Amino acid sequence: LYTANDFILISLPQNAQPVTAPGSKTDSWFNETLIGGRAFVSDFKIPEFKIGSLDTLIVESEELSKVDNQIGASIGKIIEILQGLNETSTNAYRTLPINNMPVPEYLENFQWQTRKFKLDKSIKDLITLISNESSQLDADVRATYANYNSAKTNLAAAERKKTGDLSVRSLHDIVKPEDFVLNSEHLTTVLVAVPKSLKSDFEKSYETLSKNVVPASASVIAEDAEYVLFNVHLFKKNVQEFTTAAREKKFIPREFNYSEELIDQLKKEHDSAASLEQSLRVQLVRLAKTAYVDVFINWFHIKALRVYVESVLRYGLPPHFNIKIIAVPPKNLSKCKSELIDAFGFLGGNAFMYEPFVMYIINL
Repeated sequence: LYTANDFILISLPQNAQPVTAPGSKTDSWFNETLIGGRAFVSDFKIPEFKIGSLDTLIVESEELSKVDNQIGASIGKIIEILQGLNETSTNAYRTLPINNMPVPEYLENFQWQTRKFKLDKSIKDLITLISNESSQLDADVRATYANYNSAKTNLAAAERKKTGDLSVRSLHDIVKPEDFVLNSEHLTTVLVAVPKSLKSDFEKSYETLSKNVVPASASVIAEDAEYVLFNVHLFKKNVQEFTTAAREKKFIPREFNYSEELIDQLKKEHDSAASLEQSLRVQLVRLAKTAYVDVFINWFHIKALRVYVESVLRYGLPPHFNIKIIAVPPKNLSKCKSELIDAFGFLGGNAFMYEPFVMYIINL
């Protein structure tokens, strides 16, 4: 079960009243009449931004639409990453707290960050500044995610080496130097994975699989559900014959040339891959969480700007607007929207039955 957590940002002229409820006060209508009083409606406070030029409003509206959509896409990705790491949930509660309060509490009290994004800057310059910072945070998250994924690649490769039965699995964490004839110019050791059913066949036959097998040298050094792994000591010059003969008997010789260096480096691969994945996972969780918060705050600063520009374009100046954020109950978004349109769609002109007034839907 997926439970929608949708919000509507709406702006109206200060003196606009719902056509469907003549003689109602607009503010009480929102609380008591809209969808039978079942929405949670809050004031949404927006600064009176510095319009650089009346002529650039339409271009700012277009840019704000683009940036609103871009940051929304970025936040969606960050959330996906956190979900992939079980740092947040899917069907419900798909956010993190903002400023140590739940998203809905943050949204019921939105305040423009006047010390961060100074209100003496034009709309044009605020867009640039907020858009650039948000883009950088997105690039930062993407870079660390790519690095983490690359670490996961090395970890998965190292882990894969220790999987499978004794016919395929790496033997480096199984064998000991005592299992081998080491540092001989003429003698060596072959490891053979033998299907458990053929264990006796091997024990009976190995001493004659080639010339110069050391008699009685075979021992069982490991076993699993399907296989026994034997060592066998024999002359280096006879290893090809032994290997070919063993394979013809359905035994599986396992190439293994024992050295401290080889074993050490194979151990160091797995250890180092695990430590690297661990470190990058922690780095990624921390960065994705801090980025989520800063990006979400920035997203709502962009929405504030967008709502202001649109309200100026659609309702004119001076900027006397009644602005609200609505928490819509699950399964009631389509109805809330239609009730709002019936009540206030006149603002768009009778010919326009795009929303007919300043209204944005945010899917959280």
